[PDB]
Amino acid sequence: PTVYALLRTANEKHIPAFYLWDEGLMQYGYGKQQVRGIATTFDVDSHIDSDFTTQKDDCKKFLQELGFPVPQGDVVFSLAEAKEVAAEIGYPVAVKPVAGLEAAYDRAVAGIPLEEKICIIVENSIAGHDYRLLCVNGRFVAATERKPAYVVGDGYSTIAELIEKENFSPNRSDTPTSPMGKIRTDEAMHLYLEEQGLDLDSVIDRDRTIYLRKVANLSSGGFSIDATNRVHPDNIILAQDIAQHFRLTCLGIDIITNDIGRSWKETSFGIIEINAAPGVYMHLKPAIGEPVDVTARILETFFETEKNARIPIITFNRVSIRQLQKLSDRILMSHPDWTIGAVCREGILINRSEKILNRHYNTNVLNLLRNPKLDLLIAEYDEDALEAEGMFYHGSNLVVLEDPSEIEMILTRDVFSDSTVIIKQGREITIKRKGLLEQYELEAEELIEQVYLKEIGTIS
Amino acid sequence: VRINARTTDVFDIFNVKQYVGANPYLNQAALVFDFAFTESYQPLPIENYLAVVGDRYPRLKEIEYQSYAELFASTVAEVNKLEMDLHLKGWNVKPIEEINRIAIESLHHRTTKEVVYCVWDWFEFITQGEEFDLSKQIAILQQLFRNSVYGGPTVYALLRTANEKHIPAFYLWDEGLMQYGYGKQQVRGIATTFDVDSHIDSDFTTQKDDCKKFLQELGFPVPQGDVLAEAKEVAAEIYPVEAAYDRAVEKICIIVENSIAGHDYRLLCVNGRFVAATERKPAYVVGDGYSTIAELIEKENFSPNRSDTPTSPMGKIRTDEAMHLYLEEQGLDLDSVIDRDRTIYLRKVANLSSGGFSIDATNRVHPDNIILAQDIAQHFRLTCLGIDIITNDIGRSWKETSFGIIEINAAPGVYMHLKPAIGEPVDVTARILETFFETEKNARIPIITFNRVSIRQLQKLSDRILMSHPDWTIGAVCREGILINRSEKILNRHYNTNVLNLLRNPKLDLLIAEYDEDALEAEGMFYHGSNLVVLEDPSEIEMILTRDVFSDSTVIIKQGREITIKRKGLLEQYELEAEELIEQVYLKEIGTIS
Amino acid sequence: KNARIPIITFNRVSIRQLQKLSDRILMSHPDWTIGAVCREGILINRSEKILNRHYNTNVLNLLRNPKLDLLIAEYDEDALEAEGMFYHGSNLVVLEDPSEIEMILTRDVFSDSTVIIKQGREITIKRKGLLEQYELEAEELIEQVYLKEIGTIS
Repeated sequence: PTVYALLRTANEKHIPAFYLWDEGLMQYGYGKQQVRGIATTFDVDSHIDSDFTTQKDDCKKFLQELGFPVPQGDVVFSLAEAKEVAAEIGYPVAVKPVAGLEAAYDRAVAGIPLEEKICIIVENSIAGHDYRLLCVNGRFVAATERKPAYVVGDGYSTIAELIEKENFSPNRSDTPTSPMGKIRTDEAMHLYLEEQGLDLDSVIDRDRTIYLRKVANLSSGGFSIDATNRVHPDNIILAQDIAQHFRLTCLGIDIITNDIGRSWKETSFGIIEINAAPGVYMHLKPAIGEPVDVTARILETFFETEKNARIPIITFNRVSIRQLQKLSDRILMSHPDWTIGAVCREGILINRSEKILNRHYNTNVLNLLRNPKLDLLIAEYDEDALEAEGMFYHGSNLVVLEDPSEIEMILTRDVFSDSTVIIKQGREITIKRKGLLEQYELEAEELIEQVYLKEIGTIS
Repeated sequence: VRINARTTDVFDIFNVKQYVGANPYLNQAALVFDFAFTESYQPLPIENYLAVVGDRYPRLKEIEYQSYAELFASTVAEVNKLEMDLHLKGWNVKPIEEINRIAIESLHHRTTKEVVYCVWDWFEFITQGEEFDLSKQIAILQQLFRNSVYGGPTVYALLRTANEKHIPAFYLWDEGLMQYGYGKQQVRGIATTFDVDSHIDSDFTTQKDDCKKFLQELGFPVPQGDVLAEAKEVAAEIYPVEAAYDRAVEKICIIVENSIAGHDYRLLCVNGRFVAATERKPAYVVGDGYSTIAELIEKENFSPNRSDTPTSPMGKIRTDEAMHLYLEEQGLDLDSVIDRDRTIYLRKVANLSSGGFSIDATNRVHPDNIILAQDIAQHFRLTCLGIDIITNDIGRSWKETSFGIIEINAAPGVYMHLKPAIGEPVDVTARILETFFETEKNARIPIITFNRVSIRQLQKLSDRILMSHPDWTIGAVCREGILINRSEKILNRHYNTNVLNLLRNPKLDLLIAEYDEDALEAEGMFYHGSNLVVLEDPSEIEMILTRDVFSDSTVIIKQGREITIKRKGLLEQYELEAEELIEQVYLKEIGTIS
Repeated sequence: KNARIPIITFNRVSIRQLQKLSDRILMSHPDWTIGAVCREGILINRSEKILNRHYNTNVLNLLRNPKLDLLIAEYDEDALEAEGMFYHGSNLVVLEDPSEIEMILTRDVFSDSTVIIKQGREITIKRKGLLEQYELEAEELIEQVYLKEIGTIS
């Protein structure tokens, strides 16, 4: 769901993109403008910070030192009492637990301690809602409120029958197009239905509404609503301050508060956790509200225009290694600090050196477009290569043809408005440059090298 | 208490305090105490003390000591190095009233406290009793230091290099990292990992087989195996090298069709360049006395296998013989004897822990292998890369010799290249630090220090500065507020943590701070140096702020109506024309544009 | 970007402030020609011209000039309710105690423009997507805030 949105946005902006097997990554730029990543994690994201995000009870102290509103509780390995803290701190109004009065206190399943030792913290931030904030490149972008399911019916109906009737509603029908989904049940529903309702036997007296699960689950018939335009400036500044401290591209923040329209210094406010690789699908296709294009922001972080994602390319249809060495040496005289890559049917060279040629063609060109230091590509595509699989890149800045056949002429189809084309047939030379055409004849004992050695100056 | 202190002891020490950064007594962080006499008994003359303390270290007799306090301070300073040539050398004594206040430079405070206690106990035994065993305590102290946050070979090497290069560095708790800069020019990391290393490359480097496929598809020499039913050279048969195999039986890497060799080498790459290489050699045992058993080995254990000393060629030789089978393949009893027949090798896998050693091989590698390593390096966004190879001979090209690549590691230990058993040392931390910083100039930001100031003056000054550079970020802190540019933030109860929070900010361009007498006496400071100092009615203490300046600095002092300005050690003095504020003095002296 | 020039938008301003602003701009680009229009008069650089009865034709006359390099315009509530703006988008927006209607002046901006809003003693600034907010000193003027933001148009 998130990969395809990035692919569509890239296609709209004319940015290359291709998949790298044996690594499970996607690449966007060609030679040294490249960016590799998967979903919303990219290669510029740091290791230390991403690791530190997952360590709870240490982000809490870090956010508490520079004064930010966080709950007031502590870790527990006694799994016994230490109920002193429940009081050291105000009272256990509803002090909650989890890992990863003093009676239904941890008697509520005791959190079913699942592995060595961890539980409780305060719950003073028992203000009502759940909000998600997204930051890209340290700037506030989009916000969303999470809301769980509800039912509304009467005596004439039963919980299960009404749930089945609503599950057949056209808006909730299960398709990729529909935002919502099929309503499902689980142990949490039964756990929450002990207060006043009955398991599939209650009789709903009037319009009084039920919420079913407490914590919303977007897969199990929960939904979300857009809230981007109703956020106070103070909360925005707080989010920016939090997000400027990490070396990550996208950051997600979970907030619980009473009213999102008033300052955090006037109401009940609480920061729950921070996430490193957030899912951004809920912001693109909300249940009710307007969509926000976040993938455009993500891509504009790296590439301002299409020219910022390409390198110069030269393509032949028949060439030899000695000519390649001559051309590379001539180019290096004006740009001594570049890195040039050349490939043909006889060998592959990287700046006056010889490498090993792969058995399968069309893979050496892929290896040259993955090198993160390349500045210029020189490639050859004869008729057999074009009939086997086709070209690998798109467009070129210089095309040189020497006695082409019927198929090879297709190499002139994909060019820009500023490229140069050279064709030689017998003793006749045809040149197209900036939309202007020229034609003349060579003398005897002449070579085609002298024609393009002077034209090579334009790629600079 | 001193568990042993009892009955009598001439001397007494009390009131220990810890100072971070510059303090009234010493320039660096220090530990401070107060020394006195009990006066109940008369201590021995200095003649006896000296010679006894003048033995273990001849450097003590170099300088005169005068009173007892200087002798005690010098003794503590010399013992503090723990016989490891640490860069800690600093002490000071000041006589106040009848007492003497002594401060000594420290990096780990607990270690220095223990050193002081031990020296006091040694001193007190020079009369009553007359005996001591310092060697039993020094080992304990060394282990305690090595088990600390600051204790570590790579960590301390980086600390020493930073101190030599004059680069600030301090430890960040909560997170648990180390920082080497101020504001925008900063870098954080632990050991050899840094914050500019990619999250994807590190995870990829641990996949083993996928790295093998990736390296193979670029034309590199790697083993050709594939990763029981059939599956045992069904068609895995090339140069084959079943009951024995099954009883002998890492993740099913079946494998080694192509070649094999003996010698294992490790290459280290920093910032896509080649620096240093090392050969690993296992333990061997020989010499004429007959049944080596644990003998020629615990005689070998005699001249430098001084495992105990943390500075020694190599440790000791221990067994856990699991390679007994190995030797059993060669055929000998654990216990029988031989003479001058070969070398024998206790462990097949060279484990530098139990007896294996390291040999320098930097200046005898073929340039072709250097090119190959550099080409492999420049495909990941890491800063330090380690490559393991198996070669028949490292001195020739890899095309004409058997060669192989087995492992690539992202966080290599660089201790081997610093302290080789045989060969010359090679410095690797200097390259690491030169990767990020070039001089000491580009690791610091402009800092302004005040003596007493309020919020409104700070806002006026920050606005005045912003009129010149509109895009900067400016941080200001005082006794009742903290500001970024023009906005207000929350103030922490512990005063010194606010400066830390401001220095952790990755966008700061300029710092403005104020230190009064109470804060300066409680905890010294957090930063070192200044670019502009302003004093208004300074006290006796609140002038030590002039000791830490650079050659190009500006100092302004206002004493009564008199004003004094010092620029590059040029003094100009004036008197106030009338009742005027000091802000007019420095509002026109903003010359940090450079 | 080859078909546009920089534009600055106010909602209330006088001829005394326009001359100071243009004079400040001319110190770094001595050879430019700048045009400013408001309800009290119309200026080219430092000189005075004739003002038309129909307000929206002055902007057209300025945009037809074959030498202009920068435009400064004011659009209050009555002008917006009469016929609407004449150009599209702006690079810098200044608002001082705006109404309900005038807030729409912040709707059509680019991704690197600057917006300044003043309400009472409160100043709010948005710059390159980053927000900032603070308070004045009960004696300062708005001119001290935007005089240092003119570096972006350059």
